[PDB]
Amino acid sequence: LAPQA
Amino acid sequence: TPATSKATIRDLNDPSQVKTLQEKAGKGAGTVVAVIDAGFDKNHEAWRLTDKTKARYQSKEDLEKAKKEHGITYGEWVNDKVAYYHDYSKDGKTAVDQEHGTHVSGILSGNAPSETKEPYRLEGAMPEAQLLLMRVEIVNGLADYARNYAQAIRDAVNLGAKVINMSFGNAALAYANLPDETKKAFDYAKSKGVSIVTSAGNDSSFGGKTRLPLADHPDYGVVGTPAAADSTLTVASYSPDKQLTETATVKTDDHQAKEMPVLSTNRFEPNKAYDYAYANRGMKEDDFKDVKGKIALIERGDIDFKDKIANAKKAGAVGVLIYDNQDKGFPIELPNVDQMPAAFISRKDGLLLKDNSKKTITFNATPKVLPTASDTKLSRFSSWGLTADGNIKPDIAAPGQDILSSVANNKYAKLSGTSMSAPLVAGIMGLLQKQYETQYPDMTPSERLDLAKKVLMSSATALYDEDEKAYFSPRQQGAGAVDAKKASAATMYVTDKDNTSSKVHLNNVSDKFEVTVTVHNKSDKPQELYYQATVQTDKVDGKHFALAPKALYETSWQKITIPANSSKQVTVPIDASRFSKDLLAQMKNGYFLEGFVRFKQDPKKEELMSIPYIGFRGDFGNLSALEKPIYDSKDGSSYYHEANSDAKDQLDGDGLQFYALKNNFTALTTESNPWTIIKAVKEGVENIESSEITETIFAGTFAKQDDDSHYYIHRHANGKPYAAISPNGDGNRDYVQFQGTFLRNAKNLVAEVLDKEGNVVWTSEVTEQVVKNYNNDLASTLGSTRFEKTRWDGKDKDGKVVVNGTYTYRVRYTPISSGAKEQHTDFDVIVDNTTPEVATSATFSTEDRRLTLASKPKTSQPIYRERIAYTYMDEDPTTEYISPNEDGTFTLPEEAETGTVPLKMSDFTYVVEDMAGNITYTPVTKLLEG
Ligand SMILES: [Ca+2]
Ligand code: NA
Repeated sequence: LAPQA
Repeated sequence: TPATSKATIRDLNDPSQVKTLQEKAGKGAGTVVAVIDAGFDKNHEAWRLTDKTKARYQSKEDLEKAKKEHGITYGEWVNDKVAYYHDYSKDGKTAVDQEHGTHVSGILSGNAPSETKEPYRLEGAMPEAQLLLMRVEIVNGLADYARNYAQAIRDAVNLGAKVINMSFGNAALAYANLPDETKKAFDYAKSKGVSIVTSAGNDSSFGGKTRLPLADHPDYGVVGTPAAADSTLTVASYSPDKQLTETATVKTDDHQAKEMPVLSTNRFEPNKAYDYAYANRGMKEDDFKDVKGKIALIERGDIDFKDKIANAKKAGAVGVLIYDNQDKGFPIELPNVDQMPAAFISRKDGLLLKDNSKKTITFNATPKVLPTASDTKLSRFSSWGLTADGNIKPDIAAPGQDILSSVANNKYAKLSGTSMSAPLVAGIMGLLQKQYETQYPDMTPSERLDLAKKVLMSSATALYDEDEKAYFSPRQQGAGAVDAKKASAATMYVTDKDNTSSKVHLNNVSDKFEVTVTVHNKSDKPQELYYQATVQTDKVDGKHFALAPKALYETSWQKITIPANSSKQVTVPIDASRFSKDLLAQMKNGYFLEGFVRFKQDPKKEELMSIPYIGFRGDFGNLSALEKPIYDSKDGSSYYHEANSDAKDQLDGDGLQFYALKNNFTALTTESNPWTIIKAVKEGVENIESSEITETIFAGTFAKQDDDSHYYIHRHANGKPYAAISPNGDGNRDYVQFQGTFLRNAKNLVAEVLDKEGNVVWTSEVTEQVVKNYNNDLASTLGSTRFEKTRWDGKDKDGKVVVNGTYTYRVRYTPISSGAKEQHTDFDVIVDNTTPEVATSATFSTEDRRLTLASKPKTSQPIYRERIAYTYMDEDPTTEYISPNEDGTFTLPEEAETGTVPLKMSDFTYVVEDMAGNITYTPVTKLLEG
């Protein structure tokens, strides 16, 4: 869900 | 000393002003609310009532009586707070996740006691209501999923729920495709005055959170179902300008103590003075030179967070501070890498720490309310409208960044998402419905619900983008940010001309149009208001929508007096003709003309009401649903596929990839089958022996005779791709199959073949529902879709192979929009089954190892490859190829490096292939002995 980068 | 009484989170941070509404309408005692989600911790300390004697269900016996009344023979009482639990998806093999549903439920109705380990008590919006907890999860398809939560809705209504929160959804799905049972459940809830609140979704726009959609393609909404149902209240996520946050403290050069927000994964030691060191973006080991024993301070960018965190641990860091590379960004929850403490901070705070002298930082144990780096700003992840059918969603916005609530195993955590926004609005809706039972007692429940939704949307505050100097688009924020104080105080609301909703849909517009709204006054005295409309569109950066608003102009303030207990219409003329040239230069297929009609008691006072309007300057229903074929791209690129600039015609196939994240574009697929595998299936080899494999490739692509591991597009003189099949059952270029990158949803996708003489010779089975390719990610959807129903094997209606010639492979599909014309994309496909006529005799020259053929090959389609293979055993079986010399002969070698192994004459095979895949293979021995 959250940005990985 | 009496027992310690802790403050609640809302006592310190209440961005939506829930306390004002609670002062008017209570905290939920005697009321029941329902949460439909994926799983719950039913034993959480947050599930408690202050006075169970006021509850609707005082015991398991009261609940079973209600069940018997409605014929419900499943589900159970749990405790005084959780009056009902049922799992509607028990046939699922996967384990139950309890985090997300517990978190949502805590926002709606958590009621943690002062005995909690937390510094501040979680007290949800309706902390004294009882909960019905309903588990639903996908098990056997999306239709069955909808049938299951339709039953949960109906059970919730019949067990007395006043509001139902659904913090889940599936992106881009159309309302019309829901089962009738599901549509009837929504209507049943509305007929009983039961509110249903849905999350907008966390899918940003078409392309996802790492991309911007293309300015040529304005229908970039990704809101799905259940949110797309008109009767629900769909909630987007934004960040307020302040938030209760954990903090860290640093001594600066000219401000002594300086507190900054941190968002931590795992735990730093509170009140411990850590040292830190700058480590660039954490990409090289040299970055972590002075990091041993300290906190690595790392800038966002280039590599993944988990990579930066692991690299810091490798160099002996005790923790990680990662600061944003965006200005006014949002806190991002960092991944847990082997328990490593890691905190995210803003760019301003990161740059401050970088240039700070005393590089020592201390984490504080008590959270406090600090300004947010983002200021008031809509969440980047929040799903944009419009719905598949083109209706206006979301409806409203609520805080959804880093919300602290209950999770599994009696714990608490912060989470971001529209799933956190929705239960806050659900709680506000429930309390406003309670207020209206006293304020409007002669209405029915359904009339009170309809009023509450209109007041919530009207009284919501249109959020303003300070950087762009315009209001955030209604397709992103709906009717504004919810405000429980304004909503509780409201005696007026505003709707469209037909009194159906607090939003105005204008469908297609020209540059001149009118916005008509009705102002409803429910008070005993006449009221005078000033109104004005904003006129705005999308901001555009180069070829992309910026996902930001562009102000065009605002109308002049006008006046209206609404008599008591009555309503009046007003009409605002809009004329954007002077902008059309510049806007059409940016958005050539049309653009939205949208805004808000804003109402005030006096032009210098604060906004009292606001209603959004949306129109499309163009023909929205007939926007192209399909991205043009990759073959028609000048630079070789597409939305999800970047080309090799030094080779724009290169187009490699699937290869040995496991996932299909590469090559997502519109094209035709086929298969390449080497001659060795064709032979092994003629002879009957069980499990294949050879070094070559069958590969899925794109039609119209061909390797070079001097193999280099790449395929390339070939085209006719006119420019179309050279697509050709040889339907002879050998698996080499036998078929074509449609692969599509859909920019919009579509229905009734079907492939047909035309003989270019005026007849349809074949028609595929129909694919009824097509969903837009709104991302290119395994966690959501891939950037293109392969449609197996469109596979054409070269046969006709009756089942006979069609004759040699060129045909039209036609793919038809229709957009979801009402009255949309059918669209289609055509491919020229050659059929040719003519076997190559190769030479049957050959003489060999022992002097120079040159093999002379008796005749040159004869093929119907142009020659693809003339080669001589040789298979040798290398460390147990490789196969390489030889190209013909310029005089026609082939030079055969005597060995082959691996070591070095000799080559017998029995190892060579003459292989001839045409551009349709027709192939002949003959051992060179049979050529010599003949
Ligand atoms: Ca074939
Ligand atoms: Na509003």
